[PDB]
Amino acid sequence: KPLREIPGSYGIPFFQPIKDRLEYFYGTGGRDEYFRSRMQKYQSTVFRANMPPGPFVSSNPKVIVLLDAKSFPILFDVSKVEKKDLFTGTYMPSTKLTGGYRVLSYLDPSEPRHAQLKNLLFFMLKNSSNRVIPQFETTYTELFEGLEAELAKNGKAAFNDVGEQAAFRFLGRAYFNSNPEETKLGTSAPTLISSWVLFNLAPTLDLGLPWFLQEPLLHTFRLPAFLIKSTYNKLYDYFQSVATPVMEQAEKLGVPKDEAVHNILFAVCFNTFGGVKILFPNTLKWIGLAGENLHTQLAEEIRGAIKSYGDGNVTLEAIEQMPLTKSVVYESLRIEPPVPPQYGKAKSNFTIESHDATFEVKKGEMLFGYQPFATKDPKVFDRPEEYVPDRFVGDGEALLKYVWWSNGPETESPTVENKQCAGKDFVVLITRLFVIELFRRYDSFEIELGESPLGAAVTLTFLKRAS
Ligand code: HEM
Repeated sequence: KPLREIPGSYGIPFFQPIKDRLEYFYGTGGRDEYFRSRMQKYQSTVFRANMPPGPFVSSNPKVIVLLDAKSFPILFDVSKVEKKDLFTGTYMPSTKLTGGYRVLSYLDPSEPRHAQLKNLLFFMLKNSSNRVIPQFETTYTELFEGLEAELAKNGKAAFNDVGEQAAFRFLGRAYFNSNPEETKLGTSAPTLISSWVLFNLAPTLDLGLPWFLQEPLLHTFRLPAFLIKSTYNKLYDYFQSVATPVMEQAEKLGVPKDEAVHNILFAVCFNTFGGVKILFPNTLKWIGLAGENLHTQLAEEIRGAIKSYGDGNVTLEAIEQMPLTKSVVYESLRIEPPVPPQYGKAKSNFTIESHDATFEVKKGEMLFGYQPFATKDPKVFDRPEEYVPDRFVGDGEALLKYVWWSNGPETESPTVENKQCAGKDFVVLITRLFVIELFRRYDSFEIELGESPLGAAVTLTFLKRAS
């Protein structure tokens, strides 16, 4: 792995980053092709490039792109990369969109608030551990029934929307033992959230609209924050009134209730809901396309495990007896990371290596990793583009080191020192719970795919119940 200069060019200072983003958003093949073509052009998995949003929302679009399993890990090393205000890349949404505060996700570990706020969330998680499984069953059973009816009535049932409502209803129940639907919020939370998220991420979001529409009004200037305050406040009122026990733990940690509510709202709506809104449909899709053989093997493992080690109910002890289910969730997180982009700013001069070279990174340079390419490295995973259910079973566990959906090796856990997802254990558990409730109720099912900015819109067409 001989030392080499990083290939790639940032081009003319204002012209290039705009041209590059047009390619990124409208070029044939999408952002995937954007990265694959440069890879081919430079015969390298590491190269220089501009990234959106460009020219007005961002004052520095320059980055070093990482696409292989060997160089990517640098993004985890907080001793070498700073993780300040780069949660969303080369720009940061306005803090007016977050109560005037810089919430946890944007804080570098060297910031006192990072440890405080993260500990606050660890509290919120731990403090709900006994509601997770019970509330999940209740919430998702509701969802499934609803889907069965809709299906029985129209032959087809869209999953996304109603799944989002379930996700949010589930979170209020688990996190705060509250049903958001039994409040002013009704079933509109998924809509209020998406709306608020649009304002934050518009600069880098592809809504599938014509460039002559997206460029002038989504990709050049930040959207006026005052327009979304009405919406934001509705969410704020909910959390402020139902997160009392967490808000108090905050003050004990040294954080005012105000700043607590804003951070809580963010973690639940942005971090959690945002990730689940994507993770679940994707998991449902991969499973659905796996075939009947897998459906039977899963239904079989899960039911037997529940009955033999759960005594009729779902319990941690039982989940531990479902090796295929565990692998199935891990494969879904590997093949299609819910949140693909991770950034890191070099705190000093150091070197990194890809599979065939070494590169010098100079202090201040922005490192960027497109996870989907990194976790599909053929030199790590055989048949990387295929969904292999038992990939992580038995000896497969030796690879968990490479599943990076949480912005860290799956084998590691979030700490106040690192920037790994604070709810890592929670999402893996609730995802396993999703698969579980799915195969207790059904033996098999079929789906059809649509198109959207979430990747794939899933629609259920058949539901063979257990009975
Ligand atoms: C499947 C759903 C989820 C996915 C895919 C996901 C993904 C991620 C990723 C990729 C990061 C790293 C961002 C970066 O610095 O570049 C992150 C950070 C974080 N996530 Fe999640 N997350 C999920 C659910 C949750 C949940 C449910 C919580 C709630 C407690 C949570 C809390 C956090 C926090 C607090 C951070 C920042 C931690 C820090 O500042 O060190 N996440 N998440």
